[PDB]
Amino acid sequence: FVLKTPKGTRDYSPRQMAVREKVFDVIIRCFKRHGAEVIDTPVFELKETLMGKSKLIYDLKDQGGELLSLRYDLTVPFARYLAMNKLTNIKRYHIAKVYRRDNPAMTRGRYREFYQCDFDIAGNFDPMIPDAECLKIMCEILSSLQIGDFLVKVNDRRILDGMFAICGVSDSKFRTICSSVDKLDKVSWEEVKNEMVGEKGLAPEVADRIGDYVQQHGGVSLVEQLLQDPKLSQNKQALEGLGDLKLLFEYLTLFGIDDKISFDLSLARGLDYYTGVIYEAVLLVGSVAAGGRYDGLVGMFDPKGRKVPCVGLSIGVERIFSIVEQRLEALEEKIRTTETQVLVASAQKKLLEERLKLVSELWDAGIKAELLYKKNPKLLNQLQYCEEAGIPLVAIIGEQELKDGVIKLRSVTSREEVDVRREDLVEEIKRRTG
Amino acid sequence: FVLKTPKGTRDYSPRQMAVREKVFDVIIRCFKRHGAEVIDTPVFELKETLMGDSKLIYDLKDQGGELLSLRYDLTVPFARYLAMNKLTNIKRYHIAKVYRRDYREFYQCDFDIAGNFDPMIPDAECLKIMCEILSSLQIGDFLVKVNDRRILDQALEGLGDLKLLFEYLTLFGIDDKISFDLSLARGLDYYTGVIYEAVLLQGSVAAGGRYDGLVGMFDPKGRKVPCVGLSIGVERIFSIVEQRLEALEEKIRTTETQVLVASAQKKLLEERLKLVSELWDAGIKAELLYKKNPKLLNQLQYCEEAGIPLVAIIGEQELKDGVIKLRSVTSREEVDVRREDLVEEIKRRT
Repeated sequence: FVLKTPKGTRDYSPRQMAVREKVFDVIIRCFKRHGAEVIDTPVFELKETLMGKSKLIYDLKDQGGELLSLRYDLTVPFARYLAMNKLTNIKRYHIAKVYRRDNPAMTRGRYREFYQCDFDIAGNFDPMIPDAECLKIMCEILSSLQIGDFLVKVNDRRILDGMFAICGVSDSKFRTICSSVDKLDKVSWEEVKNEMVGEKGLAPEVADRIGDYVQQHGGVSLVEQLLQDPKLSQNKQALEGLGDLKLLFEYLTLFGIDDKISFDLSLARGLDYYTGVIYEAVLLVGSVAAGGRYDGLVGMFDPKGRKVPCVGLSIGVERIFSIVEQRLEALEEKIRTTETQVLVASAQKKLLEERLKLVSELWDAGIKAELLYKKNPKLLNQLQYCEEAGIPLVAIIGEQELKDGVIKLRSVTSREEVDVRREDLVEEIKRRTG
Repeated sequence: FVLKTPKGTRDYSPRQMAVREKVFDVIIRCFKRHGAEVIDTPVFELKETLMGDSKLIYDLKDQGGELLSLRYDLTVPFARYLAMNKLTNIKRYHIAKVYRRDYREFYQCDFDIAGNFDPMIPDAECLKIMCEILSSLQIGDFLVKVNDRRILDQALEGLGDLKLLFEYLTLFGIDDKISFDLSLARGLDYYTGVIYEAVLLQGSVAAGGRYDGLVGMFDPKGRKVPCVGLSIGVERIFSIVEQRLEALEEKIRTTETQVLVASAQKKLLEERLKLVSELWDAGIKAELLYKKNPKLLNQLQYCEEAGIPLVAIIGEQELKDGVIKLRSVTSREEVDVRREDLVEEIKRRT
């Protein structure tokens, strides 16, 4: 029996937490800015509230009561939440850990306990207004994370269904083809079309009309050409998604995100799920944030079986975590794990108690202070501490520096001292720091 | 139906989160003031990790794999963490849910100093932090009863350890708001030194103590690590804070929206969408109703039942004069400002 965290899990270190924290803040400063409420749900649900999912699910023992299972997702509790409270409309974010008993990467990428960060807008509203706001939030959050330049790929579920019908894919073969054509952003058409014909058995004449569509991508100028596409122009499903997309584009221009988006017919994911728009944000590579509209899901716990038209986004905080901490190992830099702002020190040999008086004073003034938990600390060791923890200042008490009612404030980085009076010390610290 | 949150566990409504935020904010802002690091552990540990009243533990099935169990504690994982990274010195706070089977799923809020230091300076720190928080929470008044294990047993050093703790308490200004009690003994079998417990003056509000025996556990060399900590019963505190919030007539807001963008006339959705983004690009918590042609009364009612202090109205005659009408939901008085000053005008009133 080794001391270890269970297969697929991980402790968050003080360094990692410090990085994880600055990411969440930016993400939450944005959600709050859009007037979103927040809910929280328990870690486990009734074992069978989660039926109708892949059964890569942590199930608890019996141990007495009923059968239970750790949440593999945030949205099933969400749909349980809206039903247990009889809500037809809400705007929430929810940040918590989900549990999928899958095989942990060693390269890496995948964990069994990982953060999920979702934002949602449930309810019946005018067409694409809540759909357009979700894009604005991503681009706000991503741009504010300072992690490089990004693009948002956009597509509609109906344009997919219509395109595959008018091109001629069988419904039973419909969805391994989506799973295939979705690989276009990591691979090439040649290989897609090739993997394809070997595994599907589509007519090569079905594979290559798909290619004339899915290989295309661009802006609104594309959604207008696709309307002019004669065979698409008489597919009812394709015409809706195209309509809903032209409108969606018009709103983004008003948001000033018009160019940070690309309509990409190759995008085809989460089809158990999305019924309208589908979103995915990529860096400039890798999938960093997703989302879209899913109207037939949240209401699937309602008595009379009422739809709850819902749109929303998820953010790959786990991926963004890794990027930030390497962009802080890029400068090979100490991430500050504390917010300590002053260290009460002394060079003399019996002043321990006089320090304690000063720290509580600093504390009760709302200043983040600290002292070494020893009776006669040497000033050299005291300073290394600050240098290590990135503490900006040191407050040195001396006997003949106590006598005149003052305190020595030595800046750790500039090594410069200046005598400050007890009355002005806290003011000085609150100015030499934010 | 019979849609049910698992027995012993409840959800968190937007209003409940509001209290939770304000409470945790006070807690956290104090923990950082004392320069603490923060760690996190998995929600479960190995079954054997969580061994020595103790079959109160949530366990998982057989997976085909290991035998896991949910954390009944925040301190046993602290122990495992220290033995694993091999640390003899750390100061950390941890806010996380625990999973006792008996609520069943509830929050815990530990702050622990670990290491070899001169007498009862860290032990005094914890008490100062406890008083710092209970005061700032503003939940009435409180007292802290203090004790020592070794006294309850040799019963001469706890007398002297406590003798040495009180002057530090005096230097901090905490001497008064604590008390000595010999009956306070629980909990008492992982503890080795001081044992305290917070009590509100009108419960289990806050407790903890010193325990040098609970990190030498997993350490295979058996080298014990001294550790003093505390835990704040943040669940009871959650209820009291709102109970008092409700007793103050005041609305507990669930959002932080400061301005709603409205219009009384028709065909002005586009012009509204443009404006809110400007408010958003400036970091103002603004909002907009997802209607093509909403009515100005419905939006004003949305505001007063949310706590939004302001409304930004757009009309074609305001639209054209470079002017934007700003009405205050409460006083219902009106100003119109040029588009430029608006982003700053709003920040002024909030």
